[PDB]
Amino acid sequence: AERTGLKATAWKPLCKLTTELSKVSGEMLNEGQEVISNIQKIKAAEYKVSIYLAKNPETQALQQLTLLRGYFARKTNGGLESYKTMGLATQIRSARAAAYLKGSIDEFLNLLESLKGGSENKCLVTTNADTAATRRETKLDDQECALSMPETKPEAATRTELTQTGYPNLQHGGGGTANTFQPTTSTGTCKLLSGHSTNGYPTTSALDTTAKVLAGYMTIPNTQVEATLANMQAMGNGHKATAPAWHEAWEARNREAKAKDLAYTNETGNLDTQPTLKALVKTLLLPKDNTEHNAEATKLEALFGGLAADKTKTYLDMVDAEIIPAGIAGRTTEAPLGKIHDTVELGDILSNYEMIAAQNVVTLKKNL
Amino acid sequence: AERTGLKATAWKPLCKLTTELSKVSGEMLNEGQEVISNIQKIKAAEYKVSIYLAKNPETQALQQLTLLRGYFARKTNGGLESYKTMGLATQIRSARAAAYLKGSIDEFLNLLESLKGGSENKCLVTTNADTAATRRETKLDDQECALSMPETKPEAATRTELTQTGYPNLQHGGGGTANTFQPTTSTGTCKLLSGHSTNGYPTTSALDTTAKVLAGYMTIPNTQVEATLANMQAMGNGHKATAPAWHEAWEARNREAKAKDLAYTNETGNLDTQPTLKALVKTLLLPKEHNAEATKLEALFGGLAADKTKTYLDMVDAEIIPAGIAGRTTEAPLGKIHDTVELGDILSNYEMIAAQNVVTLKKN
Ligand SMILES: *[C@@H]1O[C@H](CO)[C@@H](O[C@@H]2O[C@H](CO)[C@@H](O[C@@H]3O[C@H](CO)[C@@H](O)[C@H](O[C@H]4O[C@H](CO)[C@@H](O)[C@H](O)[C@@H]4O[C@H]4O[C@H](CO)[C@@H](O)[C@H](O)[C@@H]4O)[C@@H]3O)[C@H](O)[C@H]2NC(C)=O)[C@H](O)[C@H]1NC(C)=O
Ligand SMILES: *[C@@H]1O[C@H](CO)[C@@H](O[C@@H]2O[C@H](CO)[C@@H](O[C@@H]3O[C@H](CO[C@H]4O[C@H](CO)[C@@H](O)[C@H](O)[C@@H]4O)[C@@H](O)[C@H](O[C@H]4O[C@H](CO)[C@@H](O)[C@H](O)[C@@H]4O)[C@@H]3O)[C@H](O)[C@H]2NC(C)=O)[C@H](O)[C@H]1NC(C)=O
Repeated sequence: AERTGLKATAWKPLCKLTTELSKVSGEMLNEGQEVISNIQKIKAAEYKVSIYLAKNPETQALQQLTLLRGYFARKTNGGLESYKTMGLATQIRSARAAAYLKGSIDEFLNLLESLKGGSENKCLVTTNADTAATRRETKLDDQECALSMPETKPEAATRTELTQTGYPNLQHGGGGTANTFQPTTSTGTCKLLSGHSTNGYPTTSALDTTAKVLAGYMTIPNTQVEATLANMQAMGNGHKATAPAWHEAWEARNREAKAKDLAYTNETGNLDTQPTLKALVKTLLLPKDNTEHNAEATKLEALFGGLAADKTKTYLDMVDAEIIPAGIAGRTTEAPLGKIHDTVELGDILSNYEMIAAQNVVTLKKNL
Repeated sequence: AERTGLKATAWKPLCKLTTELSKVSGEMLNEGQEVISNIQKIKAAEYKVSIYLAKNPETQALQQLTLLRGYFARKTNGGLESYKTMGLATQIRSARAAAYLKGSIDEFLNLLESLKGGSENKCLVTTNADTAATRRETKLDDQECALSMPETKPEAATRTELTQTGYPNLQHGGGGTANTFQPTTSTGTCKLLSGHSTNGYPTTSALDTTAKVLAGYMTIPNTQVEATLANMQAMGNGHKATAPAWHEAWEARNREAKAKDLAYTNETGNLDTQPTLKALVKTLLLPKEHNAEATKLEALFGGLAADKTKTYLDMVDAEIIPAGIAGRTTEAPLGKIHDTVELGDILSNYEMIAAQNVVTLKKN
C-alpha cells in the first residue's frame, strides 16, 4: 500500500550488500599488496640470476642465464610500470566506488531506521506495517547491517551480492498498489515513502516530481502508489544514466587488476610463445643480420633442448643451489640463493659481486 | 523555525565539502603514481651505475660507484617494500574514507533537494523559508554541488574544506528557536527537519529518539526546535563516538603517505649523515675504527658535503650507449635513458659482454 514501511524482503538485500561492500577497500589493499609482492618476486629472480652470472663469468650457461636475467628484468620492470599506469587506478577506483555507494546506502537505511515514532511511524518493517525491525548491535533482526565502514586492512570480500552480472539479490518492482515491497495498511506508516500530500510526506501539494533515492535505486512517487525499486540484477549501459553510482561500483569491481594477471606473473606455455622470452632472444642473442625464419624458436631449442616450458628449470635450479658465502655483503652465514628472497638483501649481494667482478678484470689485466 | 528549510549558510558548506571530497580518490591515484615513479627513478639510477660498472671494469671510481649502486638498490628495494607494507594502505584508506563520507552527504543533500512540493515544501532554501535554491546543472544557488563522483584520474584536490585541523567551513549550532540555520516561518516548510508530530514529520507520535543524519553531523529533534549541527571545526577523539565517518576521513587524509616521504626519496645531508650510505660503507667497503665510515666517505668523495657525489653521477650520466646494444636504434647517454625496461635490457647485454671479456682474457 502507499506509505507503509519497507518489508524486510526489500531492505535485507541492502543490508547484505552494504556488508559485502564494507570489505572491498580491504580486498583492494590485499590485491595491491599481492601485485607488488609478485613484482618483487620477479625482481628477486632477476637478482639471483644476475648474482650467479657475476659470480660465474666463465659459466657454460652464459646465454641461457643472460636470457633468463633479461626476461625477469623485463617482467618486473614492465610489471611495476603497468601497476603505475593502469593497475593501481583500477584498485583505487573500485575501493572508492564501493565506498561511495555504501555511503549512500548506509545514510538512507539509517534515515529509514530513524523515522520510528510510536505505533504510527515505522519505516523498516518485517512482514506487516506494524512491526519494526529490531536493532541489536550491528544486526537488524537476524541480518548483519552495520551502517559503518571498517578499518582498511587486508580482506577477502564476499562475491554474492555484487557479481559479474549485477546485484542479484536486490528486488525490483513496485510502483502500484500490489503490496509487493510495502505491506497493506494497518497502523504503522512511513510517509517518507510517498510524495503525495493526502497520506504521504508533503503538506498540501504533492512533490513537484518523483524523488530518486538510494543513489537512483528507489523512486518515491508523487502519486498514491508504492515506491518503485529498479532492476539492478542485470546491470548494463543504461544504468550509467539511471543509477550511476550502482553502475560505477559494478563496472569498477569487474575491472579490478589482479595479482594473477598477465602483467604481474610469469609467462606460460612453450618457450617460443612466451612473448617477452622470445623478444629477448632476438634482442640479446641473435645476430642483427639474421636471415632465418623462426630464428628465435631455433635458438631456444639450441639453448634449452626443446620448447617445453619446463626446459628452463635446470638452469633456474642451478641458480638456486648457488651458495653465497658468509662475508659477502656483511652476511654472517652462508646460504644458497634459493633461500634468500629479500630484495634489499639480494641487491646488496649483487652490488658486492659486481665490485668483485670488476676487481677480477683489473687483476687479470695486471697478470697480463 | 522548527521545520523550516535549511539556509544556504548551512548547506553550501556541505556542497563545498562534497566538491572537495570528489577529487580525493584521484589525488590518491596521483600520489601512488608519484611514489612508484620515485621508486622507478631510484631503480633507474641503480641500473645506470650498474651498466657503467659492467662497461668500465677498470674504472678508478670502483669503490665510489659500487657504494652508489648499492645505495640506490637499497633505496628503491626498501621503498617498494615500504609502499606495499605501509604506504598503499594509507592511500586506499583515505580514498575510501572520503568516498564513504561523500556518499552519505550526497544522499542526504539529494533527499533534501528532492522534498520540494509546491509552495509548502522546500528543504534547501536561500535566506527565507519560501525560496528554494535553484539548480543549474552542477550548481545549486550558484555553488558547485554535483551529487556525483567523477572518474578516477590523477588530480589535485583542494584543501580548504577538510584541513589538517578539521572541517573549518561547516556551521555549528541550532537546537532551539533562534532561527539560526532554519529561517522564521512563512509558507515553505521542511517537515523532515522536525521529528515532532504537531508540525513536523511524524503522524500523532513524535519520533522515539532524536535522529542523527549526515553520518552524525546533523541532529533532527523530536521536540519543537531546530535541527542541531555538530562542531566539526577542530576534529579530535570525541568525534570517534559521534561522527565516526567524519573522524575517519579527517584522520585518513592527515595520514596519507606521500611521494616526498623519506621511504620514497633520496637521503639528504652530509654524506656521513645519510644512514643508508653510511651503513653500506661498512657492508661493502670496510674490512676488519671509530668514525670509520665517515673517514672512508671523506676519502672516497673528497669531503662530506652532500654534492660530493655529483661528479661520479655526472660521469655515469655522460656514458654513451651506442646503437646496437639491446637492439637500440640510436645512441644516447645514460642521462637521457630513463625507462627501467630499457635500462634492464642494457644491463643484461653489458653483463653478457663483460663475461665474454673475462673468458677472452683468461683464454689469452
Ligand atoms: C635520486 O638521486 C639520483 C641521482 O641523482 C637520481 O637519478 C638521476 O635522475 C635524473 C632525473 O631526475 C637523471 O637524469 C638527469 O637529469 C637532469 C635533469 O633533471 C640532467 O641534468 C641530466 O642531464 C645532463 O647530463 C646529460 C647526459 O650527459 C646531458 O645530455 C644533459 O644535457 C645534461 O648535461 C648537462 O649537465 C651536466 C651535469 O650538470 C653538465 O656536464 C653540463 O651542464 C651538461 O650540459 C640527466 O638527464 C639521472 O640520469 C639520474 N642519475 C643516475 C646516475 O642515474 C634519482 O632520480 C633520484 N631519485 C628521486 C626520487 O629523486
Ligand atoms: C617467476 O618465476 C621465478 C622462477 O621460478 C620465480 O622465482 C623463484 O621463486 C621461488 C619460490 O619463491 C624461489 O625459491 C625456490 O623455489 C623453488 C621452487 O620454485 C618453483 O615452485 C614454487 C612452488 O610451486 C613456485 O612458487 C615457483 O614460482 C617455482 O615454480 C624451490 O625448488 C627452491 O628450493 C630448492 O632449492 C634450494 C637450493 O637448491 C633448496 O634449499 C631446497 O630444498 C630445494 O631443493 C626454492 O624454494 C626461487 O629461488 C625463485 N627463482 C629464482 C631464480 O629467483 C618467481 O617467484 C616467479 N614469480 C611469480 C610472480 O610467480
